[PDB]
Amino acid sequence: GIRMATKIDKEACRAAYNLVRDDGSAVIWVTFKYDGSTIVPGEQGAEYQHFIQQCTDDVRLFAFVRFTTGDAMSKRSKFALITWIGENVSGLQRAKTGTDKTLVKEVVQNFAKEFVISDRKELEEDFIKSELKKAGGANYDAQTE
Repeated sequence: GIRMATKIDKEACRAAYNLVRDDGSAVIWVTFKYDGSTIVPGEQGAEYQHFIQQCTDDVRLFAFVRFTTGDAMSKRSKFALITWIGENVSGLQRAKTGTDKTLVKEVVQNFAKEFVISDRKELEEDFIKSELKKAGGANYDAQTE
């Protein structure tokens, strides 16, 4: 039947993870694809304009992106596990995604939070910055200097 005996290609996914993890890697975004019963590496890049193009219709995709946030007297950086699920994909597939987030999360343990997107307007990095600030944390105080 269908038993919970799924996997991840930790070494192939670690390869792209290792790059995106570095603040000096020109590659800032990677995608994680699926095969047989495992998560696998996908495309990679440095510019998010091409990310927009790559979001397809019914296929469910995941991404790992290095994202700079956290405001202090020193830089901070994060990673955002993104899940693409269009409105066309039936819930039976979303059920896999719902029990597969744990799998890719075992690779992507080096992260800050995850995000879920289904529309191009929802995919745009501009409001995602402030959304990641809200979901991140904030402060507004400036004295004792």
